[PDB]
Amino acid sequence: TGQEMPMEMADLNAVLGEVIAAESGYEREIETALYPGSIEVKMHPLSIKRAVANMVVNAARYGNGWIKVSSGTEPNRAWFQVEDDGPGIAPEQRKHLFQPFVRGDSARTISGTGLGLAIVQRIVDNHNGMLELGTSERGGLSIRAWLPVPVTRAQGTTKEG
Ligand SMILES: Nc1ncnc2c1ncn2[C@@H]1O[C@H](COP(=O)(O)OP(=O)(O)NP(=O)(O)O)[C@@H](O)[C@H]1O
Repeated sequence: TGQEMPMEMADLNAVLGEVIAAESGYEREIETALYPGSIEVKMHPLSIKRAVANMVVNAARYGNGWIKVSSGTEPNRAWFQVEDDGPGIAPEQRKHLFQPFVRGDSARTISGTGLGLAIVQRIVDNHNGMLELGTSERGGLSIRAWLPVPVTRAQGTTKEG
């Protein structure tokens, strides 16, 4: 009990630093490398917090060679990416990785009734930024999540001549 306003203005380096101190308790070889300055995106520190955790849970339990949590940003668009060692995505699964949008006139559902815990997807989906997956030779997988910032005022230096 105590108010509950979600999706608001939050720093991406501030939310990741919270999940870092939480996921860094015993061998969670998490290499932190956030934008050394100050990010700023209106997001939900909750959903995002869970989005970074469930991401390392796959490299910590099965994986155990190296985990990496980094965050960057740009003018009118900040984002954060992760990296972990392991086998990487499969050759066939790369095509069926919880991809949204379908194309067909029939689904042919045989079974699979229960709950729908698609965490992570609704996260970047509730922000409206981006979500992509990459892998270097199925050896160095890295996640690319984006979070667009609300209108701002950043021009930079520009001489007239
Ligand atoms: N670090 C990763 N991040 C995102 N996708 C990954 C990663 N490593 C592998 N993948 C691919 O996505 C799947 C792993 O994460 P995820 O998509 O959550 O699993 P899932 O098979 O869809 N559900 P489950 O594995 O039962 O928890 C694998 O089947 C790979 O094809």
